Amino acid sequence: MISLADLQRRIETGELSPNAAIAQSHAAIEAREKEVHAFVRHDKSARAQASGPLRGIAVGIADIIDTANMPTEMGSEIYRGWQPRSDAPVVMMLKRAGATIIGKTTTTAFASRDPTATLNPHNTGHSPGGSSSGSAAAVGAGMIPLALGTQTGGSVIRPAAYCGTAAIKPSFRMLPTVGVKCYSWALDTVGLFGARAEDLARGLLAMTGRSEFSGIVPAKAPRIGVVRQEFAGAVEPAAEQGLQAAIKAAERAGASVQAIDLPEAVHEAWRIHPIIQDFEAHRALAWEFSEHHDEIAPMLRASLDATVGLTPKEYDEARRIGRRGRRELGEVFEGVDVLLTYSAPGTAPAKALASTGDPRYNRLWTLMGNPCVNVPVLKVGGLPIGVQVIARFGNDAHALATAWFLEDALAK
Amino acid sequence: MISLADLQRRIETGELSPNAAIAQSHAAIEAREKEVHAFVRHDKSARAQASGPLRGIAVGIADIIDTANMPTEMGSEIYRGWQPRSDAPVVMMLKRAGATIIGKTTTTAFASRDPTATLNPHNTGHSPGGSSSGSAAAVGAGMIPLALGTQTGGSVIRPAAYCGTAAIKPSFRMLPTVGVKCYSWALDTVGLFGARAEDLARGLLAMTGRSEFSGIVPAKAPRIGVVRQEFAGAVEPAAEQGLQAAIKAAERAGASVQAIDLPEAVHEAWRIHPIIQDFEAHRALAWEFSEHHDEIAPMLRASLDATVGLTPKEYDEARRIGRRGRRELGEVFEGVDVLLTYSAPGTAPAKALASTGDPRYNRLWTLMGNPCVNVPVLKVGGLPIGVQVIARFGNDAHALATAWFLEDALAK
Repeated sequence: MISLADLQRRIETGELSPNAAIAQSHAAIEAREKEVHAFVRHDKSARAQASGPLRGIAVGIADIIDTANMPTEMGSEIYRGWQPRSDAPVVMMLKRAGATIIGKTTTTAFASRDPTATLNPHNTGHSPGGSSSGSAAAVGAGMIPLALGTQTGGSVIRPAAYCGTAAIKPSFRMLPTVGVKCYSWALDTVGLFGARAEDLARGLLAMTGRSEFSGIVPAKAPRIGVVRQEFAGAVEPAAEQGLQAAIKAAERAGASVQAIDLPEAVHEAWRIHPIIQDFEAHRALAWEFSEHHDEIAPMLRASLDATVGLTPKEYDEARRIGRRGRRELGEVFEGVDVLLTYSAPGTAPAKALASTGDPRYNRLWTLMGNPCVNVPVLKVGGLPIGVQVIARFGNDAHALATAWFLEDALAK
Repeated sequence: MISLADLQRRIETGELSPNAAIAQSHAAIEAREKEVHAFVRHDKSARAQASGPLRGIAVGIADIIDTANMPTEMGSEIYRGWQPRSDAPVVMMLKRAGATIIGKTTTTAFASRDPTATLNPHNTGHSPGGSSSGSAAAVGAGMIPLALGTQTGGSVIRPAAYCGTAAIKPSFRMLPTVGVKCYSWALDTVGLFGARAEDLARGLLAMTGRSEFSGIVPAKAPRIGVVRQEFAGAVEPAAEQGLQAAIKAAERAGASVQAIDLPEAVHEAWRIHPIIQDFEAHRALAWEFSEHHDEIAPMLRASLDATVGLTPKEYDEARRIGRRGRRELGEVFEGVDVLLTYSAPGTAPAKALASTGDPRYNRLWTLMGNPCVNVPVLKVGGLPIGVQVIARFGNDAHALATAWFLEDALAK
């Protein structure tokens, strides 16, 4: 994969020119796009900017995020050929930093369950995950150094784990969702894909300009709390194998690891994730549901058809439970620096299954808002397996530092 | 002015038909548009829908709110002829309930301070206020029974007070802001204009389907707390005349009224509103600021230029102060049912002043998120003056009930 931090350092000392770096990505995309299909639109004439921390850095954008110079089709036939007037704030954050928007990456229709045609870089017979399938696949295949994705029902952490890339879903709202096609305003969050934790750090620093992302270095003797999210049921063998491998590597690196239970209130928040999601989606996608019902991707269409009756009453109740979860979850971070858990149920599903994978081990954290980071651990049958680092809300930097720590630990 | 509730009743019983109701607004609009200039575009072909509680109800929409059959120009030349593909969720809430979208009403550029050409129905030589100038004036001119507006730096309460109409800014996030051009995601809220509180109630019931808005009736002996927002400086005499008139009417009507001082924290929250507004506006309008800078209306453009230096640190600090303010404000409501305060600095400013009026007495509440309702009180020199009823967050229904009680109280 291409390292953003690496390119940065070389472009900074003058070893690599921005134009050469951008030409690099175009070639890397050309070399695998025909077999992976991660791009809805590759702008072959996209060029490097002459200044800024991200000059020479190519970035792929999940297609529910507005771009002014390229179409934003939402991964749906309903928005075929649709062209937004402006670039979404998140795209402008990259551009203002000198980045090059190299193209739009595939996304599941409206960021839901319906599979795209993108294939897993490690085995074209498997799913790259969702909802931001293209961004994960593109980074995993070494096409681009960075990519923006989104999440609602799940997290960028799952497709990242499937494709073996690093990724982070920042604290809720840190990255604006303006210009990001709404599925659920309570959940919708923007995330980043990269080669390693360090690349995510540099990427967020340039985008937000927040000092918390400046000077990040691997953590030391982290206090890790292992949670297996029992409420979501047992994971597949491959996933557990990856968790055990990560714990062992971390311990051998000086980290204190302990198994922890998640408070009952937190278990409840996980349960009502669907209520919040679907109730809000009915309002957010009202025009689509009313005017273009049969044009909505099958799986998403069905989920909506089945939740038309959700009441404002049970919705308010769900949010109430959600908040109680956030409070008590915070309490869990009074005795630990970061949590360590599964990134997915296991290895990426075969495409034949027509599934982007179950988001059950990702949904809670997206609802709570905590920053999560995927750390590739091992591979089973050639398919990547990862684990995710989760820190207290607003502690994004610490999440990245511990993830960086885990990476070095796994490298031994 | 036209009463939504009135229209509902008459149409329900059969006294009036939906087609006739709509025809009347088309006529009303045609009768004074050349005098008021409230509509960006009037869809003369709009007809009544067949079923629904709002069948026969013509509704005007502030032009930063997406509509799929009419342009959405954001009150800016940058978006001239811009045509969204979808209707915003709030527009869908209306359509689904059977309403008729009769047109788009003028809005200050990006819902900021730049004056539109719209004039005050009570006095063409005066401003109708902002940011939703057209919605307020159109309702004030008796063109339509309902209109949607937005608020960021102020509140629909101010233009409503300027034009002598009722209005409510529901609890933050009750009405989705998807498809509503973002100015500040922490403040952006949708509101309603109508003849009286009852009209707003029925309007919200139909839009949200929330039972709290069903069967609302005037409150009895409400516990009112009077706040004069001294942190906002001196108010104009006409404004105090109205507040006093309201207080006297309320007392005569059986309400218990006491003067109270808001906590320092609340004064602080009011102070940092601009910080949250402007820091976010730079992210929310990045594309416009970077690519079409000189095209941004003068006043907004100036407010942005002077704030390019706002840092994420002071922004975070500003939001800290905001939260404290909300926490301590809620405590105030343990003594009274609602708060009563000024809706504006005084009577509507002359158009010659090139100002939509100072939002200083509105901004605090929009940031806190509490539901606010405007209650017309009297007129000085022919210009309307109102007061606003504010309730605990989530207590929209009681704010309306209390506003209704006040209306009857003033009616003597």
